[PDB]
Amino acid sequence: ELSALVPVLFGHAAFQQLNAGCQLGLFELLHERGPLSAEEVADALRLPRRSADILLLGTTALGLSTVTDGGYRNGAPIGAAFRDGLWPVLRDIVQYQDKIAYQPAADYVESLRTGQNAGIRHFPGTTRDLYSRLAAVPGLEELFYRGMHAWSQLSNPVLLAQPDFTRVHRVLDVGGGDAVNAVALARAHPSLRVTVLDRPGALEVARKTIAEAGLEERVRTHAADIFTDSYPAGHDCVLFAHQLVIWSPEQNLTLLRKAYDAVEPGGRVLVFNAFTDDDRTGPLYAALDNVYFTTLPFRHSTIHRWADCESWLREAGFTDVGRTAPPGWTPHGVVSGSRPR
Amino acid sequence: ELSALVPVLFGHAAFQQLNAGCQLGLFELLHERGPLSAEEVADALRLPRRSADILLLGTTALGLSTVTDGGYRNGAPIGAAFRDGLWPVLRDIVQYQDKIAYQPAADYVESLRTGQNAGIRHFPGTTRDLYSRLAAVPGLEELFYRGMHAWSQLSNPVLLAQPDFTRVHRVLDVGGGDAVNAVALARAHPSLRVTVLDRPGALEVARKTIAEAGLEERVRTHAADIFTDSYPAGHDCVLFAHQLVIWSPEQNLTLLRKAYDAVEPGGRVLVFNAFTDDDRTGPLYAALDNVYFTTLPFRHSTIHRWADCESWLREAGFTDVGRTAPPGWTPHGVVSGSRPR
Repeated sequence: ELSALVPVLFGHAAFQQLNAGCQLGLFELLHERGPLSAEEVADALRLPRRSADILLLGTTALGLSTVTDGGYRNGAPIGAAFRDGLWPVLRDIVQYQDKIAYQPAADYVESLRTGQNAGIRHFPGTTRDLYSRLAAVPGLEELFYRGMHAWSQLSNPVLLAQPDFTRVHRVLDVGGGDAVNAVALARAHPSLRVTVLDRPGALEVARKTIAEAGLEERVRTHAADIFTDSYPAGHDCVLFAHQLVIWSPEQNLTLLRKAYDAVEPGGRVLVFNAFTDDDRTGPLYAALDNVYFTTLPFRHSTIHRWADCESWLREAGFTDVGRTAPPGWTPHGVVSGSRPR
Repeated sequence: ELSALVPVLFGHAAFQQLNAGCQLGLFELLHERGPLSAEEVADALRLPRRSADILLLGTTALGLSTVTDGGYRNGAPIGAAFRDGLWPVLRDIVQYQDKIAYQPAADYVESLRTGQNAGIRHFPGTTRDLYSRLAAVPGLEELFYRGMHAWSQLSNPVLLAQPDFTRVHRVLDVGGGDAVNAVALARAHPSLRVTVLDRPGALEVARKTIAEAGLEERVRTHAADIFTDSYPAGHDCVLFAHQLVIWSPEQNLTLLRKAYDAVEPGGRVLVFNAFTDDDRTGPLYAALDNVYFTTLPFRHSTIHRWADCESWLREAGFTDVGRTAPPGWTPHGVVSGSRPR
């Protein structure tokens, strides 16, 4: 019936239950101190009993907590987040939704209409990019980067698990930025060598990320503009991590053809980012995440379908083009291809 | 796994998909014009194609719309809302969540802490009730009442379906206000007679609601304060519709004992409102609806469990105490009892 409307019609409230449990330390409480009674919870969090009962009904109905014989535990998802070392990441991301995303999401309608970021009315400035606007509010700059680091840390396992890194030798990371993915990649695969190709400005951060990891031997940098300049030869594999999502389809063909001439015959290209399902029915994560991308940043980020991306690789001349859609909950994956010999 | 986090972590966005489809007329469009292609939708709504694709992915992932061979229909829930004549009610309620509830919900945390309505910071005033604060913003007064009328219209069927109204003769509606429930009740049950017991102020609205329906014969009014004054005798059944939810448990016992002395032996008391499940695990509607009740109004509304209410009826001397929990999606029901002979 209409029951499916409930988590949507009250969706903003559903979020607030998670937001609250995070800010008031409920989930951490239930993690450290096992089963606790409503009254024990109410005490530990210094909340009016009425308030605690309400919060606990919220969190329990959502499956964020369970209640057995008067005692409250974390539910399956929150339980798992702790077990897998994800809690600080999940807490930080929820804090991001609270302080950055929540209020501007109310400008989705106007953003869809005007095709611009209508939500930026909540962050007055004269400049034309999100962080500068955010930096005008004390606290938000720091949170913005903490959030971005958290989001990345949610996805980066699926990149490292990609089987191609146990067969390629020299990887060219296009727009590799702060080398964090490059370092991680190099640690997980010791014989592998990685070149971070990016703008001079970003590479100063990259040489420090590389240095701290003491990987100055296997992880090099190469100053270039990924569009105008040409790519260094002798690379076995070309990687675009979160690159193809801000460019026009034709601009993506330019980059991929650049990957094709640069990579060695037999070589691989790997496109790693978030993908929409080909039938455009999901996945829900991507679908709901677009509200942020539609409402806040000035630059339009697009999540292309797997099939879209597969098509570009073929237009650029790659063969053995296919996809790697591994579980689980995030919509991140890899589209891949080879240059022939 | 963590998949259950998605509709919660992005819950505010999930709401925005419904909000958008309502404001831009998508669901009405898909209702009137059958299956439409993304491009046809994009055209009719005057949206950038990018915008329409995003909205449609949102709505389709949520099950609000379905897509078959390039053509979009309304999904099961939205389909049903139209079929059952509920669309204007659902549209109005969604408009309520958009303009009144959404932004203050971000003050849930502070509301739980302070036990007061922290969300009212968004509606500056010197007075101490919600509507006055809302009336200071042009448009909101009118929307507030339109919303309230819509919410009521969602629940009032479950009251009328209550079997007791085919066996009682004279009903005393305690705090019956604008007689809308009294009129409806009288129309659906022609032999029934109804007395609206309320404050003189409310009864002036009630005599007009009664008059328009030309039911001045079967629907009377009786000026009283439900706490200090006494109740008129000769009534077969005493009704509290949405009454027990703003009072302290002891204040509810006072009202119910008043119901007991006033009702005739053999008579019924009917408590009709929204109920929390006894195990406090739901229902989700009630659980998420509390964010509004915690953040905006100055008066604390409580949704008591069925068992709580059943207990009060017993403390007031009623027998044959039980509950009527009929489907479907709203948490509204009836707790009932009899005075013995």
